[PDB]
Amino acid sequence: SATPDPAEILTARKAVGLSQTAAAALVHSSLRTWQQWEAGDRRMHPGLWELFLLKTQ
Repeated sequence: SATPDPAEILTARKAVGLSQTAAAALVHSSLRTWQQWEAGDRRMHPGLWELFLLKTQ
C-alpha cells in the first residue's frame, strides 16, 4: 500500500478547507503528527490516508 506524498496530503486538506488540527482530529492523531506528515518527516500510514479521504469526501 502506497503512502501519500506530502504534497498530496496538503492538497487534499486544502481542498476541503480544513485546518491541520481539524485534519489530525479526523484521523485520531496529534497536530504535530499531521505537521510531520506534511513536512515529509514521517510517512502517513496508508490506512489513515484512506480514512481521511473517506471522511472528507
